[PDB]
Amino acid sequence: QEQIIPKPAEITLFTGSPARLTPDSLIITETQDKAFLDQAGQLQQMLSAGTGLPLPLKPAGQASKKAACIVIKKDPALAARGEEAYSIQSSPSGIILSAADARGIFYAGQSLVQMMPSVFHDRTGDKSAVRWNISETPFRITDYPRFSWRALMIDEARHFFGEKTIKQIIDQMALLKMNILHWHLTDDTGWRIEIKKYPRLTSIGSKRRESEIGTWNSGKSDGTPHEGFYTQEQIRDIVQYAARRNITIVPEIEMPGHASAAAVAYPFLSLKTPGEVPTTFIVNTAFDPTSEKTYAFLSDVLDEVTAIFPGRIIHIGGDEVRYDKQWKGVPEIEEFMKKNGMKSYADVQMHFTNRMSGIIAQKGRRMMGWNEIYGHDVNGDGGGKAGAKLDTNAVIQFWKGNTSLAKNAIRDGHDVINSLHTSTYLDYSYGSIPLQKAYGFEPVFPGLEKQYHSRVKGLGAQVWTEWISTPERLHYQAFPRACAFAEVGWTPAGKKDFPDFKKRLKAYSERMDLMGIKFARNVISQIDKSDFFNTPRIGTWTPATLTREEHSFDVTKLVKASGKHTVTLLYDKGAHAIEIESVALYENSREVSRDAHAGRSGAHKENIQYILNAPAPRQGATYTVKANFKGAGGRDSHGTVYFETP
Ligand SMILES: C[As](C)(=O)[O-]
Repeated sequence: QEQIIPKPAEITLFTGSPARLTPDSLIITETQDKAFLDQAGQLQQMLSAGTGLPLPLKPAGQASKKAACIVIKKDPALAARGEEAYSIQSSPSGIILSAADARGIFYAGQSLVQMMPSVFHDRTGDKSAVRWNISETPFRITDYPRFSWRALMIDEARHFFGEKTIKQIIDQMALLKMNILHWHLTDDTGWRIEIKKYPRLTSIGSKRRESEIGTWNSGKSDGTPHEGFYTQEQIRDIVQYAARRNITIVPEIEMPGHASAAAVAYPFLSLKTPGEVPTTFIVNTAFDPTSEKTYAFLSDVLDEVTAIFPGRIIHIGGDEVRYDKQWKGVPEIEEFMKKNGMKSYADVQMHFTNRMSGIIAQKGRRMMGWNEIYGHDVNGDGGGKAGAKLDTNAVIQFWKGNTSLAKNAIRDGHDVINSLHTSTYLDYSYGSIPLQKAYGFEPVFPGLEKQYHSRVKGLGAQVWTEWISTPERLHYQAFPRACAFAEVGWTPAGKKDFPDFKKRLKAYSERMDLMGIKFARNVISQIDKSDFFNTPRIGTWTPATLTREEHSFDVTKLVKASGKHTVTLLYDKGAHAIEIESVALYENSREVSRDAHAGRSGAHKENIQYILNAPAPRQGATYTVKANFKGAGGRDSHGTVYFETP
């Protein structure tokens, strides 16, 4: 009966009273595995800070009959479900958290939090009277992620936010069980990682004079300098902070496009280096792919990135190389292509990509990039198609194009993360990508044969920050759609349930409030038409039926037990809404229940749901829903009447 996001894989509920943590509760580890013992450490720290309860770490053994304890077990039975899987068994006897790997224990604790009162997150107030119940009944949860790659990307190149903000984001990701922080740290307007060998990357590339505002080509600027970067010490700190919360950081060093800041720092890197770090978001500089100094410089940068980022994957971008504006007609390019037998500029980038792929593999890492690296024309910049094949080991993040191109790459052996930008770009508005569209996202590309599904490792949702300058606006854009993507990445496809997710989002938004996340507040539509796809329809209204105020719909077959039934009068189309006065339930020819409140069902839906109390059914009787409504200012109105049971 709890509201964890993401919805877990398997839950079984039992009757009775729930487990409750009290001042007498203990945290007991029935294993001496150091990784499990560590998770007990921060679980204790985290739980006690939130609840105010002592929760002492006590030796494997005697718990008190006075209070349920938390018992941590290492159980290999969930090994086949992967290193993030866990189990929870909760009753007044005890709260058992089990996992094959220590990482599952951390996720078990995040689930535990979401089954307790949201006041847990409150930084103030007296909590000594809170009842720290674990949900409302005993239960057993077995949980594991559907996808191994559940990523959130934060663009700090366009606007820098810094350590405090990124850790607040990491906190949200952890609570939602998202496990990849994709860190977009370089681009045309900013370079945010200090490189010791090349100090100008930050001394120059991390500064710009002003920022375009509003939108692309707005003609508006803020006239305010913007600067900032991370030191290697700060990165090491954030890496550890995120890793303790089950998150691997994937750094992105943009190349060969999106490279203005790097070029202004060291102008030999580009054949068309700008005069200063761009102040608008429409300048896209490309590295020089024909020069040896380019690859040597980039390899040096990746050495220092390798040293401070432990993750196996290094993202090198590759998107949106403006071939026609950067390389076409340049003598270095044209001679290099003739010298190498290349017929198109996509051959140039493919040569760059495959050389960067080997440089990355020699450092013990694996490259990832946006799907332009696959070598097909994605943006229509005169690039053509690449004749040589992309390195099979390269990971592709698919953001743009017909998904048959993604499936081609998969069938060529590539692992693929689905980031189709018409669903996953959180910088877009809520009209462009509604909450419902984020939740409806399916990372497995349609029409991909089952034998290839294991190549789809997961998804990533992107917070690009051209138009985001404060943490509060970052939250407005990222949340709550990031909550939907967390569920897409974790919950089994067959357990997804958008109306249930919307209800759960209400409690989760209390946590976001107490945690300081300024999420968008009027974006959850209380009623979406798709919510009723599997709900009995008992009638319609048309212009013809709007000649009368009273309307009767048979529900005799649907009244099978006592209890509440919700009637929804849901506008479909037409110039006019209906105005609803009351809805009633009749047994035979006599009223047995009425909900009289004013409703209006049109483009806007105001109180269109009516609750009827059915008696235990009388055998042999009929039941009829009678609804009083009329056209609002006219009779051009079409709608559907739905009848829901408990
Ligand atoms: C053009 As973009 C994906 O860097 O906002």
